[PDB]
Amino acid sequence: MIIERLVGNLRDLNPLDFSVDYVDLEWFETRKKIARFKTRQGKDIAIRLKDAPKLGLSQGDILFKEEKEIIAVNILDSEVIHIQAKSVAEVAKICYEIGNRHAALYYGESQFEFKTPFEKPTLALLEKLGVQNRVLSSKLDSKERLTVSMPHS
Amino acid sequence: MIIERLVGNLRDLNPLDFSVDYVDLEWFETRKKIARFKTRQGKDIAIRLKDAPKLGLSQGDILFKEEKEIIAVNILDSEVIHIQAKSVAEVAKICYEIGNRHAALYYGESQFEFKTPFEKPTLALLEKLGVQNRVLSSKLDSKERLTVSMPHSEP
Ligand SMILES: [Zn+2]
Repeated sequence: MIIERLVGNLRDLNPLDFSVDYVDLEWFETRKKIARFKTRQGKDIAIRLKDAPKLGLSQGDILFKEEKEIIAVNILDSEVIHIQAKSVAEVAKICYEIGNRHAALYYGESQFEFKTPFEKPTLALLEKLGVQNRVLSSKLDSKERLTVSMPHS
Repeated sequence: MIIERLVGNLRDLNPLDFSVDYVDLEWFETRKKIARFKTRQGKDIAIRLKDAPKLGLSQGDILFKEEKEIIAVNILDSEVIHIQAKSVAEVAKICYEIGNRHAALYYGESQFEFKTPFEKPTLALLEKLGVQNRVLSSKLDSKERLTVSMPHSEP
């Protein structure tokens, strides 16, 4: 197929009025800029993305749309620690710490909330900081990722 | 003289009523638990702290007090980038970025101000992120530090 740019995103429309086939990406695969995918319905579709979003493909991103037929990115659920801060200071401590670990971090709905992939040591760290948290199955959406602009590799 | 635990801190009494002699430390020396120092007046003072404060020694921490004589810690000024965030989201962004560089990071007076030692790569990153900052000669006091915990593996 060879898609070089997105068509838009399912958020723009009422999805039920369309028939939608998915490419299932794992949260860690969304920065893929050139790759072959077979869809959920078995269609082979190529990606040579000229200007990919810096952060990755997000839930809903439409790779192909013809008439009522859509092919959209879907992001698979993964085990996640949801973090709930109670102060600006604790927001800073968490983000600094998780930063020092090079672990992925995602904005939640509240600027005191975050999500990060479940790892026993991130869990242990949070417990040591006495930060309210819980483990659950959830979606890490590329548009909510915190950036790393000058990482030491 | 070998010091095993802090007596209090100068904030709790009136230093103007005492002879205070200081041990001068740079911000990056404040986490020593076992160390040898010379005070400003030339006195030798060794520390072996059974139970060091987790954040490091802070401005005014008292090593020794007897009669009207005190030996206290002084943290020297150093060149600091003061950062001024605009929102909690931006505080998260800054701390995570600085975290990934392993730069030291400290709270400022306001809950949206942070301080980080001056380093040119750190300055470039803040300019890249469009963050407000300026470079001042200023104190990084241990009790305001943000720290890094147990063991962290860096593939
Ligand atoms: Zn590192």
